[PDB]
Formats: sequence, C-alpha cells, structure tokens
Amino acid sequence: QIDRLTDQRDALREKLSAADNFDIQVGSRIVHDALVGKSVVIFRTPDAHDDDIAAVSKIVGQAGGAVTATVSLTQEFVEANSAEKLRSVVNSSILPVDQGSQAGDLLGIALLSNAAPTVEQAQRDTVLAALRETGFITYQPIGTANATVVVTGGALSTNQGVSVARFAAALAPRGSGTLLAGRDGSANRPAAVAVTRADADMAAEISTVDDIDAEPGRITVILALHDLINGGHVGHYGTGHGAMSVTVSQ
Amino acid sequence: KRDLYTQIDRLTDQRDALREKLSAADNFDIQVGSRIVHDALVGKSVVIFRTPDAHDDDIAAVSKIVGQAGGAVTATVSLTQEFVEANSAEKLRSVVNSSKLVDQGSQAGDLLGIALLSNADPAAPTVEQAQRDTVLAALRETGFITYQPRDRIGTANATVVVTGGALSTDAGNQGVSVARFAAALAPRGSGTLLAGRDGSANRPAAVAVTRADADMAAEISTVDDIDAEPGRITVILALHDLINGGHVGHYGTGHGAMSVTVS
Repeated sequence: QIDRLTDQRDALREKLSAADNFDIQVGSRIVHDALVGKSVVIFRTPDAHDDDIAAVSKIVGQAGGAVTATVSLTQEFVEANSAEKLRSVVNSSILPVDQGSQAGDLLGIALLSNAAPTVEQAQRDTVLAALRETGFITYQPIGTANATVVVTGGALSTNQGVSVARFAAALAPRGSGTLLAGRDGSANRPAAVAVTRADADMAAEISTVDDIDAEPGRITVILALHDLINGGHVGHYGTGHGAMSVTVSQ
Repeated sequence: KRDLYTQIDRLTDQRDALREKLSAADNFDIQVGSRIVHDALVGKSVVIFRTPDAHDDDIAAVSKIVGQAGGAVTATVSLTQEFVEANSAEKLRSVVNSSKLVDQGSQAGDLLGIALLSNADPAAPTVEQAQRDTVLAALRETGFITYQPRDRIGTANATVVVTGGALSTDAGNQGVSVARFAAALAPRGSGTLLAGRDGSANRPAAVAVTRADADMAAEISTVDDIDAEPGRITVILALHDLINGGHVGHYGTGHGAMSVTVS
C-alpha cells in the first residue's frame, strides 16, 4: 500500500507542476481587462499565506487593476474578545454590535468608495492609526479602493470564522464588490468561507473562492471580482463544499 | 504498526489532494479555453489530418478550440493503416503520376498539401475544386486516405497532423512516415503542427522523430500532450505563432519540449 501510494503521489506531483506551469503562463491572457481602471484593497487574517496574497496581488495587476493596500487583521481582531474596545477607540458612527460587522462597516467607509460623502485623507489616516495603535490592524503601505478581497487560511480547528465572514459581509455595501478567499479546507466549518456559503444572505452578498492555495483559485479571485464589479454577480468557486464550479462559467 | 497506518493515511491524504488539484486544473482549463485562444485564428482555415491511433476526443477538442479562436476547420482527413505502414511507395508513385522513388510520407504530404492547402505565395496557381476532388478520390481509391466531409472540401491556410501516444520500437516506420508527411505539408501552406498524446515525445513516435531531426524541428511545430487540455489549447496558440509570426516551437511535458506552452 505504502509503495503504491508513494508512486501515485510522486507521479501526481510531477503532473501538477506541469498543470500549474501552464496556468501561470497563460494567466495574463485569462484575466486580460478584467480589472482595468479598478482599485482593490486586500485584508488578510493571521492564518493567511504570503504567497497566496502575492499571487492574487500580481494577477490584479495583470488584469489592469491596482492594489491600494494590504491590511492585516490581528489575532486580537479575529478573536472577538474586544467588541467594546473597538467602539471605545474608533467606530463607524464618527465618519460621514458584533466586532466583525462594526469593523467591516468602519473599514469599508474608510477604505472603499461607495457605489454618499467622500472620506477625506485625514479621516482615513485617523481611523487607520487608531486601529493600529489599539492592536486591531497593521498595514502596508492609502487611497480609496473600488473593491476588496478578504484572504484567509484553510481549515480552522475550532468565533474567528464567524467574525471574518461578518466582517466581509459588512464591507460589501461600502464598495463595488467584496470577495472572501480561503485555502483548501476553508469550505469546511468553522472557517469563514464555510460560514458564508451556509448563510443564504451572506452567500447572496459576497463571492467566495475556497482554493486560493492553487493557481485556478488565485485566477478565479480576479474573474469573480470582475463579475461582482461589472455585473453585480455573486459566485462561489473552488473544489470544496458549496462550490458551484471550479471557476466562473462566463 | 501504528506508524505504518499513519504513513498510509498521510500518503492517501497527499495523493487525494493532488488528484483533486489536477482534476480542478483540467476543469479550469476547459472553462477558460475560449479566453486564452480569443482571436488567435481569426479569418484562418485549418485542415486536420489524423493517424489510426489518434483519438476522436482529442481531435474534437482541437476543432472546437479552433472555432473559439475565430478560425474554421475545412476537413478531417484520416491516414489509413496502409498509409502509416509506409510500405506502398511504388503504388503511391503510380497514383502521383496520374494526378527517383520518393518516400511515401513525403510524396503524400506534397500531393495533399497542394490539394488542401493554399500556398503562402499569391502567384502560386489556385487549385480548382475538380483537381482537389480527383486527387482525394485517387488516394481514397488506393487505400491511403478517407475524409470528412465527402463533398466540397475547401482550401485551408494551415494544418494540424494529430497522432496517438507512444509507439512500440518495431513501429519506427509509422513514426517516420508521419513526420515526413508533416514536413512535406509545411511549404504548401502557412503553417504545419504535429500533435501527439503523452508518450509521443519518445522514440520512435512522429513527434520524437521530428524533435531529433534538425531540419524537421526547424520547419514544423509540435505538441506532445494533446490528451490534456494544456496541449489542446497549445495547438491553437502555436498554430497562431506559425501563421502570424513564422515561429516554430516544441511544447508539452516530454523530451525536447522547450516549455509546456508558448511564451
């Protein structure tokens, strides 16, 4: 059994490298004009992978778009042991109840352009500085964006999934499209992609990709984000539970 | 005992996840194929030749991708077992003389190229329908080819010769005659590509024969993995590079491939 499983695995690893090579090489052709003139802000959870975010950022650029910022959500933010703390330092009511919704509404007004009063640079910088000072976020490097991708890791062991799904759902009405993307395993509870797909309201509001660890998933983030911005069309993609198909049907 | 069971579980988990990633890449490739080949063969016509070991699904995927690229397929011509066995050169010569003993593949490639391809040069004579039909019927009557459709096959700009995968060592005659056939078609149109299934990059298969010969490798493009979606799409992209850029390339995952697809 061990011999057959290792020979099968070794041959599959070789075959997958050729498949990944093809998809990386033709990626720019697949995403051509998908995000022309559009800006995207990326949010990442603590379990998100650098390589997944770098591949998504690169494909946004190949699609004619631009990334305004990468904002990291800290362990303190996702662990929801500070809803009262968040409101005490900065809340969405100061700009022109659960932690996820409140932070999504606040960061959405601050970083996304409503499809509403324009948020000036100083108000945005004050909001970002307050959240960083209190341990909620870190960020690189900030202008306003049209759309957003919230990137997570894969499976969660054990309400971190809920707070991130509610965070993404609260960002959605503040811009032209929100996509929640996770790695393989994110389509299983209690991860955020699974929470989103199991709730009729959230699944009709934001798109999801469950396999951002693979090249088809990284490309699909851009294609599905294009469908959100241009067509107002939501979709759930990948290889896990609740995925309607590996990628956009059109 | 527990370590052996843990090894089996971990190996099963790795193999299962790789199978899922590979099936997803094939499905992803099918869904985005039209985007990749968008406008690649606009206003161009392609004639397909197939050997007995070629697969219907590989040819249907190529024909479909040609159409998604804005092109059209004029005809599918089957080369028979008598053709690939390349032991009827004298008999073929007696047919070529009613349309030096030249090798069967080369003679047939030159004749079918004149009949089915439009020469890249405007001053070359146009082959009228009756001359084309007479040539096709003489080769069908003597057991060299069959073709679809039977009536009104038009002229094409480019060609794809489709084969199966690996050949046995004793089938060297079949690899050689098909590589020579494809090489002889090349000067008669705007581009010829020889595409085979996984294993075709190993000798004595036609793709392998082409890649190991300096002259043929410089004259026609090759794809060695037409059984996979990357290979089917690459046929159209590499055909585009031949017709529009005069650039030859050797693609796929086997010996002599410069890369999986065009750059």
